[PDB]
Amino acid sequence: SKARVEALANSRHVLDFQTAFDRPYQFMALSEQATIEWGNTGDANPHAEGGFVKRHGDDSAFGAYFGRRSADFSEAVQTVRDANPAFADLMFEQNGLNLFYASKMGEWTWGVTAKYSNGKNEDPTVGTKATSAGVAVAASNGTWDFELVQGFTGKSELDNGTVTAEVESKGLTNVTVGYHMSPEMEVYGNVKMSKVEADLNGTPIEVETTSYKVGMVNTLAKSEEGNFFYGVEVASTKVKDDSESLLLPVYMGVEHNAASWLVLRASVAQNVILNETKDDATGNKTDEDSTRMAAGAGIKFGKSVIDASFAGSTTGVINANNLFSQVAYTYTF
Amino acid sequence: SKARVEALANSRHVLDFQTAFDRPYQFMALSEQATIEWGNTGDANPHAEGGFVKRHGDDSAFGAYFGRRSADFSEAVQTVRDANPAFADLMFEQNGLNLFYASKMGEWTWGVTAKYSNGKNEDPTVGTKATSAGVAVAASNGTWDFELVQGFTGKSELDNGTVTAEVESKGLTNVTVGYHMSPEMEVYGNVKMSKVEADLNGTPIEVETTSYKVGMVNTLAKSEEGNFFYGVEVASTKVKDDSESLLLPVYMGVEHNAASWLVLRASVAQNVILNETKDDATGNKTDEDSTRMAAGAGIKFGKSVIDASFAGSTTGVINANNLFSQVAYTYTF
Amino acid sequence: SKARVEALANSRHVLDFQTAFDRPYQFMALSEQATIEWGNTGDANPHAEGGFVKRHGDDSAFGAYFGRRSADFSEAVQTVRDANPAFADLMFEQNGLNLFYASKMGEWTWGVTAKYSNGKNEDPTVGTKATSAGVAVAASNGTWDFELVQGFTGKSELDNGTVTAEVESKGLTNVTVGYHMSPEMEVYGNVKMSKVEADLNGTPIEVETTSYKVGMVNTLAKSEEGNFFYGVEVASTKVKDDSESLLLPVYMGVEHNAASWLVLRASVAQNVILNETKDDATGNKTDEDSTRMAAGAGIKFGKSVIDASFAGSTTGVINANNLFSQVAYTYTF
Amino acid sequence: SKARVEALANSRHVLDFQTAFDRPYQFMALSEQATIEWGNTGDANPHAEGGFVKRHGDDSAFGAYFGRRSADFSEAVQTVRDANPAFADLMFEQNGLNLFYASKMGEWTWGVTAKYSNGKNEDPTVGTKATSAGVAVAASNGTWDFELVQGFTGKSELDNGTVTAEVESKGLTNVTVGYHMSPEMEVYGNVKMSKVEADLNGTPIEVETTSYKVGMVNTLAKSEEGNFFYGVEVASTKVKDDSESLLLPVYMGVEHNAASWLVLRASVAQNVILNETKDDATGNKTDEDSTRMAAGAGIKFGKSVIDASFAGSTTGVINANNLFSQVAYTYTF
Amino acid sequence: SKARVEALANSRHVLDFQTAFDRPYQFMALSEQATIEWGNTGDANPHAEGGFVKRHGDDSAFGAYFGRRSADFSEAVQTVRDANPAFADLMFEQNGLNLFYASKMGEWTWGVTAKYSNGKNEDPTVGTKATSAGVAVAASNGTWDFELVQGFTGKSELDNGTVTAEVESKGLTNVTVGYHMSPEMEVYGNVKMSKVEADLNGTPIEVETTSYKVGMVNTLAKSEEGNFFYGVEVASTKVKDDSESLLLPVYMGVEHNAASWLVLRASVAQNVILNETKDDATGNKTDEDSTRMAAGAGIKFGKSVIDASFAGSTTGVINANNLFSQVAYTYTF
Ligand SMILES: CCCCCCCCO[C@@H]1O[C@H](CO)[C@@H](O)[C@H](O)[C@H]1O
Ligand SMILES: CCCCCCCCO[C@@H]1O[C@H](CO)[C@@H](O)[C@H](O)[C@H]1O
Ligand SMILES: CCCCCCCCO[C@@H]1O[C@H](CO)[C@@H](O)[C@H](O)[C@H]1O
Ligand SMILES: CCCCCCCCO[C@@H]1O[C@H](CO)[C@@H](O)[C@H](O)[C@H]1O
Ligand SMILES: CCCCCCCCCCCCCCCC(=O)O
Ligand SMILES: CCCCCCCCCCCCCCCC(=O)O
Ligand SMILES: CCCCCCCCCCCCCCCC(=O)O
Ligand SMILES: CCCCCCCCCCCCCCCC(=O)O
Ligand SMILES: CCCCCCCCCCCCCCCC(=O)O
Ligand SMILES: CCCCCCCC
Ligand SMILES: CCCCCCCC
Ligand SMILES: CCCCCCCC
Ligand SMILES: CCCCCCCC
Ligand SMILES: CCCCCCCC
Ligand SMILES: CCCCCCCC
Ligand SMILES: CCCCCCCC
Ligand SMILES: CCCCCCCC
Ligand SMILES: CCCCCCCC
Ligand SMILES: CCCCCCCC
Repeated sequence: SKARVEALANSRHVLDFQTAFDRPYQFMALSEQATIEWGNTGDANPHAEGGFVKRHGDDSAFGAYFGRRSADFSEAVQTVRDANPAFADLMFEQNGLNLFYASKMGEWTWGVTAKYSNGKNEDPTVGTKATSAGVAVAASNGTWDFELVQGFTGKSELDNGTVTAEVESKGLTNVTVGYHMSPEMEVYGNVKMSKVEADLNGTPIEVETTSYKVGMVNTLAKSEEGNFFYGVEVASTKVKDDSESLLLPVYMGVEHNAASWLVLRASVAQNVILNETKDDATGNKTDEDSTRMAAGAGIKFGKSVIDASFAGSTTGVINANNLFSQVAYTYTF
Repeated sequence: SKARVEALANSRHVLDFQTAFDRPYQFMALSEQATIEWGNTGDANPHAEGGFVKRHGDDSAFGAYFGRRSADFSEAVQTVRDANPAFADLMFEQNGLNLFYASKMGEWTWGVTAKYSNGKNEDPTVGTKATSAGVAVAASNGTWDFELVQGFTGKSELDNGTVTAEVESKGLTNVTVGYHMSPEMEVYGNVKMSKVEADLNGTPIEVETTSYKVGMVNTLAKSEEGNFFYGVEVASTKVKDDSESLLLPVYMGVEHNAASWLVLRASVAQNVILNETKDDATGNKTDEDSTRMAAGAGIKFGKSVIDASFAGSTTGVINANNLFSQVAYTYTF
Repeated sequence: SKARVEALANSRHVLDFQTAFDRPYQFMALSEQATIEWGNTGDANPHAEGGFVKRHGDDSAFGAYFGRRSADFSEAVQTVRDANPAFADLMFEQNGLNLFYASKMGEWTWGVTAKYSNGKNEDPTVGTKATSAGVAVAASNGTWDFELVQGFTGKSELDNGTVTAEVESKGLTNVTVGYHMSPEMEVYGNVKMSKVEADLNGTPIEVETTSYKVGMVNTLAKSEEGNFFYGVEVASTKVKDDSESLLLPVYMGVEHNAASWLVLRASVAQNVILNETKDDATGNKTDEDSTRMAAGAGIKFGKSVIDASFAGSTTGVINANNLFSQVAYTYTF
Repeated sequence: SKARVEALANSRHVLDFQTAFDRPYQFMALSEQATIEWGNTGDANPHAEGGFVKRHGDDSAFGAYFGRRSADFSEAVQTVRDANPAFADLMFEQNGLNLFYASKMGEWTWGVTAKYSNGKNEDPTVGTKATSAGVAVAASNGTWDFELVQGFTGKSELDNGTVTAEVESKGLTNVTVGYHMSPEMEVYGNVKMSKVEADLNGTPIEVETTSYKVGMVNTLAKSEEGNFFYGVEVASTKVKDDSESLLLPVYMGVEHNAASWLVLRASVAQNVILNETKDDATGNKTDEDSTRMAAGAGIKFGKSVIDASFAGSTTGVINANNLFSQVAYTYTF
Repeated sequence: SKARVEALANSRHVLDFQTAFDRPYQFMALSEQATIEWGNTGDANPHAEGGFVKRHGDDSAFGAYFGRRSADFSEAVQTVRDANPAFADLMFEQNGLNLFYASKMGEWTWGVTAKYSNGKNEDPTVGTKATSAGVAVAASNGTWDFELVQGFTGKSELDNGTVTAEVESKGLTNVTVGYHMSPEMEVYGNVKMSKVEADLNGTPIEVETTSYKVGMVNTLAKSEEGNFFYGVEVASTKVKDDSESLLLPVYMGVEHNAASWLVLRASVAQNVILNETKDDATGNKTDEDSTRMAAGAGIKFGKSVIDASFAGSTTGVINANNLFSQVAYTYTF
């Protein structure tokens, strides 16, 4: 679930339905299961999602998933929307669909995820259309992880007889390699590039981001009760003619099976030493407080698990108005 | 209960007091029971409802229910009311009454549900009259379902000193055939034709709707624990000289006995590939997000069960203000 | 408790401290107990109340009770108060007092309940005075029930230097006879007449109401777990030179011992076929939706029991701002 | 705790840290304990309080307590504060301190409580000073209770350079004698005389109240489950040249050990027959509804007990916004 | 955790991750653990914090901690911020880092805590820079405690082209000596000295504070369940040419293992006899109510512990809006 992965800091050691989309060999290690992210239709946060992963014989898995929206796509569209209130109708991805398949052939597991979305409102006063398509291919043997995420299409446009807007992807590539020395240690490198082009009612805009990350994650000698982990990552991010950040996030956390009905999840992070963002023009530096934490739970009823975030975590409260948020339901067959 | 059927995506595999009305042979399969939908008198959502089903012989069942309102009826009345604040007194069905009977004679079980409602307010500053009457007849032998739902009468009129308005069913027919190749699989076909004439203070309105549906719902090999299910339905709807939609809803869900006191219910759906509503005049297409989900619980105290929806399901939360809504109570003798 | 009798639809099969006032032989059948209705002093809904019933020998019972207000009295007083904001201080009964006694001679149990109240505020800007006095006499042998409720005095008057109002009872009789063919069935009939004169700042008013009720109540074989009941009653009410009503309420409900700590209560009722009120002046008829339900609970700690209503029953909701209302506390010795 | 004594209607039969201050022989009967009344610093209701009682030999006890304020002192200061917003800074007792000591010398237990308070704000725009001092001496032998409570100093004054105010005790004496015919019955009498003077920016005021109470309280035979009790008291109060009241409070209640973790407490009272207050000037009588109840719990964890009032009692609700108020914590060593 | 230390009156008898920073030998006595203080990034209260302590051989411990902010530093910044809204951006410490180490050398355990922080916003409209560095050195043999906390750097400054502001530490020294006659008694003394200089847009300011404290703290002979404690301390504080105070805080509390899943924490305090603050200029004295209390809880799931304050402690309530605040999560390996 999203709440689980978030409380676990999105760390690379985590195995989850939600991390498998972009690491599809993981679909082969997951238990057959159905999961539903609670939320609403349309422009809603959380947005309703859900799907399943099934085993097909001994050496492969497959499944489908409804409603998943790309982080990059939704960010771009929201930036346009926030630019001018006339762009309020610019679409997020409509009816997102994922298909995925994984197979273990001897010592290597490989997998593939396909992403497609498409929709339109041809009402003249709205006049919107959006499409996306992409793929993730990956393989692993326990020691080596190879992950490739490639966007094919990402476009959203608006034209209502008053204004016009559009935003489009001119390339999305995410490549990751991981090396696991032992079941407790992993090191990883990652390179990401996206090009986005927008036209807001005449005015063109471009954004090009390139980011390099090198990191390591450690876990403890496997406990039957507590997965404790810690990590360090160096992250270099260049927005063309905008800015450049060099960040050293240090993080740590735990997933603890605290009771027959309860999993507790918590983690904390801070950028240690390296926290600067520099302006390409002025060279002025922003270097501000970055300490952050996360907390959530799982309520276990055997095959049924209700995951959530502690809604009060950012304010330090557990109280009946601030209990669970980002709820998901997972049934493991 | 309503909340249970809704958390299970209204799938045809469900057997429930609330699914029995329009599939009256089901009344012969339910355990003798009394059920009450929490709510209020009058123009309230939820509206108070309640009834029972009792075994007559070893091969028949019968009972009565109070307060059921037709969905078609309430939609028509509410559309009219939304037309203009002058029509805010247009009545919904008053004092709904249902009687139903079911008998297993051979390998064929058959059943009948009669619905009637009638009310009026003759205060001159109000002056309103509403009536409805309908039947449902059905039979099944486990392999084949035949269900017919017939509207005989539906009329609501408003005549005060200032404005008039009326709305009236000119025919409501609903026919379903189902085939069960096994206990796990059903295919079903459904045809629905309805015509509605209304008068909004002189101006006349006419809406005619025909829909064709073909679908399949599968359940896993029956276990004492977790009823998982998925279905595919293709649905053509034609509103005369108005619009045409062709939708392919896909859904899955689970009913799990999570604890001796706890039933958990969840489901997710999306229109896959086919999601278009075309406007008749312009030919403009609407193709927008369809993802939706549902979550509910049953709290179990032996013969008493309290059913509910997770009120926070559309916003992803569970907390003191968003725990249980659409509550119902059922006593199984 | 009030919430218990309300959740059990006020049915005549109920034995409760709260149904005994107007059926005083019941005080012989109750267990020695002290009950308290949570509320406030003064013009508060709910109003603080409470009393006890104690055994004297094996053949008599007696007790006293504080705070009880007559339904008819408060209805009268509220009608006046609503007539105009200047009658806003017209009093309800002040410091209600009830005393009661019951004795079982041979096969007959008889009892009497005395009600008296009296209060005044002689502040010149308030200037109010209210008094009431009445009695209940009843006998029963298990098969026949004879109940007389007689009002002696009921007056409430207000005179500040600005306006005057007074309401006064000119007669209040209630006679009920019940017949029990078995412990599972009861038929009964009831005549009630009441006359009330009021003066609102000069305008005189008279209301005279006469009602006849014949009804039936059945329970299922006395069980040790679930007490299911249903009833039918036809009720004719005449308000002289105002209104006539003929109503056929049908109701049904359950009291279930759902756990060692929990009693669940629920009922639903509707006017079936007969639901008509006709203005005597115009002959205009009102015939509007009458479906209604009620839900409550008892939290059991051996000799302590906390009764309540599901505060969210009318909205279909159980959450943390809508849990228990109408709380009462009963200690059974 | 305050909530405990309050839920038991302040009955003379109760033994509690909070009743011992003015009945110091009780400090010898209490179990060594530490109690903390939850609250805030300053002009806060509830105000933080806390202290302890400790045994010395087998025949003596002593202890201290922080934060206690006199009801008469707070009544006086609040009345002045309410006379005029200019007097808003008039001080309640500051840093209240109690020392107490009890000893048993044969059949007689005796004890004394000393109360001191003192504080000032010499800021010229506040200019406040307040002081109090008093003693309680009492002795009991089981059959006979002698309690004397004597004020010594009671003064609060304000001089901010724009208005002056002061209020001052001219004598506070309160004498009680009780007789216990048995462990179940007590009759008691009480005389209280107080004289207060005040200056409200040059206007002088006096209040001499004198009161007589004779009462009786009964409990049932000692049972380790549910201590039931009732009482009646007649009380005559004369506020010299202002008002007179004659009041006959009748009350009953229960403390029930309802579970291993739960103590339930409830009581109801009403003035019966005698409920009159007469304004001395005009002779105008006020005689209004007096019914009132109270309810609380103890949550027990062996040596730890959290006491509270049911915050929803005056409105008859129990829900997660109206759960516990007037919380206190008590550790019995 | 902070809630734990606070509910325990911040007493010197408490051993906690939060009291070790300034008593680093304690890091040798703490069990290996990770802790997270729930909160947010940036100018937030509570502020996300967290870290760990780990053993390294049998005679040493080390670890690290993110997010901690000096109370003196935050006080200085906040006072400057309050002086003028033009200083709204004056930074608190950014990305606080703590490293600590401790070693048992025979009968002596010694430890060291290093604190460093640094951040900046070079946007010309913000123009802020902040830096801090400090050390704590301490050692103990179980009988003698020696603690030195020393501030090296402490500066925060703002220059946005419109206003300037800065605050700087010209010295921070904190020495404590403690003596333990037994495991139940401790006496201690403490001297603290600090000079802070500031410039608010050309207006200079200086604040030199010196304080002395001598205290005693006691616990009872160790139970396995209920740790009770009480202390007295006398504290003299002089702010050069501004103010002085002499205060005698007396206090008392308990940490009780109330259940396998619950720790209850409560204390209360008041300044007894000595409570005066003199204005150096006018010689005027302030001497106002000082009673205060604190209540918290630990929820225990074996190695996981969720600590909190009772959010409603200052108003005496436990309800669903006021349950737990200042939450922290601790995993003991
Ligand atoms: C417990 C002692 C830790 C000392 C760390 C000193 C490293 C200096 O690095 C600085 O880290 C901050 C963090 O953001 C940066 O802002 C500075 O530019 C660095 O020099
Ligand atoms: C990643 C799975 C690939 C599925 C691709 C299906 C191709 C077309 O998909 C549908 O196209 C229509 C056209 O509007 C959309 O409305 C549907 O939602 C799509 O599923
Ligand atoms: C399937 C049951 C049909 C039997 C009802 C026939 C006549 C009922 O008369 C009306 O009953 C309604 C309730 O639906 C009342 O509200 C009306 O007042 C009656 O006229
Ligand atoms: C339940 C019947 C018992 C009779 C009550 C005694 C009659 C006395 O009435 C009192 O009248 C005074 C005023 O004179 C009221 O203030 C009291 O509340 C009454 O009890
Ligand atoms: C509208 C322009 C914004 C940028 C859009 C980038 C392309 C988005 C499409 C994502 C496809 C790749 C995802 C692989 C599988 C998955 O993660 O679901
Ligand atoms: C105001 C009219 C609008 C159109 C509404 C037509 C529906 C009225 C007929 C009632 C249908 C009842 C079918 C019997 C079984 C059931 O209870 O569903
Ligand atoms: C304001 C005047 C309206 C008239 C109301 C009738 C007043 C009569 C009150 C006494 C009737 C109750 C006596 C029987 C015992 C009981 O029900 O407590
Ligand atoms: C402040 C203006 C006058 C108001 C009345 C003051 C009443 C006297 C206060 C002195 C304290 C008496 C309490 C001693 C009994 C005890 O030990 O609790
Ligand atoms: C800008 C305001 C100046 C405030 C001056 C006081 C802070 C300077 C010293 C930093 C704190 C060092 C604390 C060492 C041990 C610890 O508590 O972690
Ligand atoms: C198995 C857990 C025991 C009870 C824990 C309750 C936490 C609120
Ligand atoms: C069925 C074991 C206890 C479950 C408690 C869950 C409540 C959040
Ligand atoms: C089944 C052990 C106790 C569960 C406590 C649940 C508290 C929410
Ligand atoms: C009596 C077994 C536990 C039932 C718990 C229900 C609470 C929602
Ligand atoms: C016996 C387990 C019952 C737990 C109740 C859960 C409350 C929501
Ligand atoms: C199993 C002990 C009784 C539970 C009482 C709960 C009431 C809310
Ligand atoms: C199963 C023991 C009692 C559970 C009480 C549940 C009420 C929340
Ligand atoms: C193990 C503790 C018993 C239950 C305590 C419940 C308090 C609300
Ligand atoms: C029988 C164990 C305690 C039940 C506590 C329920 C509190 C709501
Ligand atoms: C598992 C023992 C009782 C738990 C009670 C929890 C109350 C919130």
